This record gives sequence, structure tokens and C-alpha cells, in this order.
Amino acid sequence: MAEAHQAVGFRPSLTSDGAEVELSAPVLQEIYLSGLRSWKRHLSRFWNDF
Repeated sequence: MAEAHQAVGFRPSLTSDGAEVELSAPVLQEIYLSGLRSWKRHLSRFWNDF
């Protein structure tokens, strides 16, 4: 009685979200990585001078 299931089966795997979050992490990660590559050009002055 303490433990019970709504249904024997489970909704479609497609409907379920495999990813832990879907805020936009994948997009954010790509933008951050791309920005870092570009950042080096802007950081060149500081980078050259220890």
C-alpha cells in the first residue's frame, strides 16, 4: 500500500527527457566554447604580457 504505480507500463521514451536539463545548456556550451576561441584574439595583448 505504501508503494504503488499509476500504470504497469510507462509513457514513450521519446516523450521522456533523457537530458537532465533543457534550459539551453547545449546551446550555451557551444556559445561559451566558441567565445573562448574568439576571446584569445582579444586576450592577445594581455596574453603576450605576463
